[PDB]
Amino acid sequence: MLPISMSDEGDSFLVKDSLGENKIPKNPSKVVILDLGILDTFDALKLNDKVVGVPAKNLPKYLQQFKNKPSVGGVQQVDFEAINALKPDLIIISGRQSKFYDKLKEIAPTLFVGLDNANFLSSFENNVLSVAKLYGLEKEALEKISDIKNEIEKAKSIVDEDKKALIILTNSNKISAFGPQSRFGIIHDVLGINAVDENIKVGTHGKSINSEFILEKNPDYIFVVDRNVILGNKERAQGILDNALVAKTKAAQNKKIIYLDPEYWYLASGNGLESLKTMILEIKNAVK
Ligand SMILES: O=C(NCCCC[C@H](NC(=O)c1cccc(O)c1O)C(=O)O)c1cccc(O)c1O
Ligand SMILES: [Fe+3]
Repeated sequence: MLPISMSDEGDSFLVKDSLGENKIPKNPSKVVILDLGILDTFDALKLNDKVVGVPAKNLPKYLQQFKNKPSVGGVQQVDFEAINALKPDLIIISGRQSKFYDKLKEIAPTLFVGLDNANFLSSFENNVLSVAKLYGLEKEALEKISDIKNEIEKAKSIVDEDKKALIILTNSNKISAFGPQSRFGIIHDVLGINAVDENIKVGTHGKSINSEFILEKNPDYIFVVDRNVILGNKERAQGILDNALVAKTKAAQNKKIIYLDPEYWYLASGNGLESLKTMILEIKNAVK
């Protein structure tokens, strides 16, 4: 994935990313943000007053300080009319809104801050730094990035080299599996937790598996992202995994089936200076 590149043009930057090119003014004061992790970053960089629109339909519990910003809909149900009515000077999007890119760029310059699943930390840093550059806050952003590296090192320090993990997403009653370099890859790729299968095929919403597969892998840890919650259905991962196949795995026997908070993992707030920290601690605390 091409990183964000930025050239200083006096009162604006000429900015290039994976989706195209924009002239972005310095210090934009009317920013519509559709990536929840970058919204968390605005908070951490003390830029809350710059924000004028947020996806209130998908606003997590840890981002309720933005509850009174004007809504621009949800991460998937982008309210174009609301965005146009706000007359923003910058729109910030990630992978869920690439399909809306031309429509959004005609309203205002549109910055892409997608996380590269093959290069998580590199893309995270480039996203946070590129926002911080717009406001002259590179120093503060560097010191926060450095804190996150220290959390990563504390986390990696307690990881048991000989235990193995399987990441699953549950949707309806269906299970799908994710591996290294996936949208949840940071468990394997950044935090160094080994995988039951390093060779799982990457593909947005996953690799279809069943409880037999889980038992055959016999993971020490099962990390579960229950997409039922973000979609709103009845069926819990805890119910689907209450079977005697899964019951025999080392993870079930050691109570190391971990239900990760989907508002972080699924909504993918890994761009957040505080929300990424939270995610690292959540893994550390489950495996220490
Ligand atoms: O382009 C994406 N999805 C388009 C198809 C989704 C259609 C539809 N999705 C949702 O209802 C949905 C709602 C909120 C957040 C989501 O990630 C959703 O997939 C479904 O239920 O299958 C996408 C991109 C990056 C990451 C994702 O999770 C995506 O869903
Ligand atoms: Fe999705």
